[PDB]
Amino acid sequence: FGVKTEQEDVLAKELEDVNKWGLHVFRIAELSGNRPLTVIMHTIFQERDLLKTFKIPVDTLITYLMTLEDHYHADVAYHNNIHAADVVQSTHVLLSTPALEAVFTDLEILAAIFASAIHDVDHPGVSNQFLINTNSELALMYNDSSVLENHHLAVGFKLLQEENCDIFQNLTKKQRQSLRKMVIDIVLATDMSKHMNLLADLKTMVETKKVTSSGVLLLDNYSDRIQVLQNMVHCADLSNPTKPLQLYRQWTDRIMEEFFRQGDRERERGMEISPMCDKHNASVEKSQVGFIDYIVHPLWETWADLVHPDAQDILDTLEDNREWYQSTIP
Ligand SMILES: COc1ccc(C2=NN(C3CCN(C(=O)CN4C(=O)CC(C)(C)CC4=O)CC3)C(=O)[C@@H]3CC=CC[C@H]23)cc1OC
Ligand SMILES: [Mg+2]
Ligand SMILES: [Zn+2]
Repeated sequence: FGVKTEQEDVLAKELEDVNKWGLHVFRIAELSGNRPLTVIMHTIFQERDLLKTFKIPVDTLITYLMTLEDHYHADVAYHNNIHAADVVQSTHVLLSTPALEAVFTDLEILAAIFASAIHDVDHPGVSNQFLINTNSELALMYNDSSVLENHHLAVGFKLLQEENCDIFQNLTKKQRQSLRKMVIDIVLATDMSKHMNLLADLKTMVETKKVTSSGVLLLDNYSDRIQVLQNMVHCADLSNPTKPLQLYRQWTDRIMEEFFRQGDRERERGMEISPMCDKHNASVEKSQVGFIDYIVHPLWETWADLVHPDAQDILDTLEDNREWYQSTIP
């Protein structure tokens, strides 16, 4: 039969929501046999006609995607393939915002989406500080500097060398060099130690914002173009509290499981327990409200100004969720 199975039909119907904020990504993960990253990336590549544009052989794309997904750890609660798929899809929605229509080139679009897909690959489920404090091999390889983020990049690129995995094999050297630099700049910007400087620069850009005729953002140098892409993927990475609450709470459960596990390791070892990682002295709800107030809302408020009024519903959902978590603090 050259026709989908019923489970593949149910999956294809869920994937009709790929252009929407609030895609049922956990359901996609179940329906695809734990291939949310592969199926969501493929759908996006097809939808944006990236295979044709970059002459990517379909089998090579699928092989690379499965390989990349395979390098996300299934035994990690939050920083796994479902998170990668979610960041990919959220970036895909943000790239389609009316205020950015026709701003970015196909190569820049490719860069933002590919960066999103690789941005947490091979994450061990512990923080940079934990890796540094434990004298881990990763921290030694990267000289304690954006350890995880450098690692995600190195793995994401190295996997292109596996059998029939080089999705960029038909790009010119000039295209490849440009793509690579942008990908590196985007993934390194996902290190939360960079958040305050990224946000400061995004605020400066909003303050000196120029729009073209027809009211789309004018970005006429690399610094500004990459700043916007960096902040975009960073928004996607920090998008959990902006999603419908049924999704958000699953993300909260997962990050807390991950953090608590790290805290258990820190406690076993006699180390100081990192913020939000002590399961005996946690308030999950207060932690979410703090995460929103201090990190997520300042970023998304500034993004919303940049693309005004495109992100109003996202900001409203964020504010509703914040009130919900506040109302459950004992
Ligand atoms: C679903 O909820 C979460 C999803 C992801 C994260 C991540 N945590 N972090 C860091 C973010 C900054 N941080 C803070 O604790 C900052 N912060 C608060 O959020 C609340 C507070 C402790 C009361 C005061 C305050 O300053 C440390 C942890 C990461 O680095 C992860 C990797 C990349 C992006 C974000 C992700 C946290 C979530 O809820 C807490
Ligand atoms: Mg990360
Ligand atoms: Zn991430």
